[PDB]
Amino acid sequence: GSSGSSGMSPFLRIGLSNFDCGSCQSCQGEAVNPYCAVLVKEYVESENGQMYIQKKPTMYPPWDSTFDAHINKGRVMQIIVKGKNVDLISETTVELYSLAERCRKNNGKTEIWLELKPQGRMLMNARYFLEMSGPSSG
Repeated sequence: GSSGSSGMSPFLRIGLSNFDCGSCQSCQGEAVNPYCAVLVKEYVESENGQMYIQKKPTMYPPWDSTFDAHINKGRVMQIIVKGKNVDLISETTVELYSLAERCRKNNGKTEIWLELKPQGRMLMNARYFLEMSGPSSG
């Protein structure tokens, strides 16, 4: 209702749920305990051109839950599904900066369906939020 731009860094709250890895066999009852890796890079350009360095280490968000994300500028997010007896299940590209904008377009939060390749798919619900006090890039 009441907007305001005093000087706070807004953060994004993305939540992943209903992950489908294309079931093939339904004759077993074990827990692989898989986990997705959320890589966070930064936007930077050198004399060579444009590049992306992973300042933040690998992240491990919960399952079927929502996690908080830091917003700076041209930030990106990489979701890679990992597990056991496997080297790579799938991957997908996502924007941390642009996403923050898409949400607003939906008068709050926007619903996007990620497309993991070569196989796999999930729902990405990013919500808009505002902080009270955060760091400042000088």
